[PDB]
Amino acid sequence: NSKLKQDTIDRLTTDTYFTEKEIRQWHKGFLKDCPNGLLTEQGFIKIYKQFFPDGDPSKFASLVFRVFDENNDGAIEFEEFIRALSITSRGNLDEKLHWAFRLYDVDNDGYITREEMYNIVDAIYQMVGQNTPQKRVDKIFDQMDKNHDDRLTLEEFREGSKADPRMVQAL
Amino acid sequence: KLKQDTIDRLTTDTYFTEKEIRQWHKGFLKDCPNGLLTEQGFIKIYKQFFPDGDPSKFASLVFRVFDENNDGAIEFEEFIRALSITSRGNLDEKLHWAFRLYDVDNDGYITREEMYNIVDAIYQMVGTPQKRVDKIFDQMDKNHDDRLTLEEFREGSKADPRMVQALSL
Ligand SMILES: [Ca+2]
Ligand SMILES: [Ca+2]
Ligand SMILES: [Ca+2]
Ligand SMILES: [Ca+2]
Ligand SMILES: [Ca+2]
Ligand SMILES: [Ca+2]
Repeated sequence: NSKLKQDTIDRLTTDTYFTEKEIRQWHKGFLKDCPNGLLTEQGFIKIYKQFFPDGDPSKFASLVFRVFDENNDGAIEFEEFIRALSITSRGNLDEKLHWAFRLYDVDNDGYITREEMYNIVDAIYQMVGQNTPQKRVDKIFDQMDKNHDDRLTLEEFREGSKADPRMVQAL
Repeated sequence: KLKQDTIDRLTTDTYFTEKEIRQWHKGFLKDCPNGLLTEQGFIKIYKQFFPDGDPSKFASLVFRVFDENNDGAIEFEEFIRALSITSRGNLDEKLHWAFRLYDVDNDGYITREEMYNIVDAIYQMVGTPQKRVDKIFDQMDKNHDDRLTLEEFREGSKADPRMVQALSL
């Protein structure tokens, strides 16, 4: 059933930054675009092509699709689409870096490895054209990997990702 | 002067860690022996970020929102609470802070002159100008009374990010 149910709205308004009025209007758009209520991977990548016309965004969009597809059934339902957008577009910085941690930790083992990291950084370079991804990976691990075990925990990744505020740096 | 008393209120109310708070305190004291950051000291900070311009006007407006107690100085606790919001807050929290920045007389409404003043201050730091503002202002201005409530400013900003972003600096 493709109808937005009230029980979906109640969990969404409880967990997300959106109001019911926003959810119901977003839902009419989502339905227009996705008549059976399911956003597919091809459809998702197509959105990334719109945002990034002059690279190949497909690798990165596939990685993001999998994080949006929380129940791993190969589709993004509406509730999934909204939960993800709430965090990324209205979340505080910790909520966003936690979502981003899930993006990198592709096997969900609780760590970002050097390989998982190279893979994201390579996907982003493919999405926008212009020294190597390998050098960026070494640099991130140099600052962020405090116990030198070639992996990043959520705390290391989140705290490393969090810059000192510009004003603090200035002092 | 780091009352552990203070660190607790700070970790409880901000997105900062004890570690972070204790470290940055050291930087604060080095800069302001007093424990008190003055307005012209604050301006110097922005001048590091924006060397081409004159940042005095923007920094002054910002300075007043940091200085929650209206006593003319930014104490460490004021400094970290303002920073927690602008550097780590959610969209609503940032939007509320931007509203205090735009609302220069703190009357709970933003006027069109108030918006001109902040945009002009940005142009001075960073660099027709009214009309642009006049149009955004006019879109946000839902019941058309020529003043923006917070609600009007928030929702207006979920469509018109440019005013808040500008605050970003
Ligand atoms: Ca799914
Ligand atoms: Ca992993
Ligand atoms: Ca590690
Ligand atoms: Ca004060
Ligand atoms: Ca006002
Ligand atoms: Ca109005």
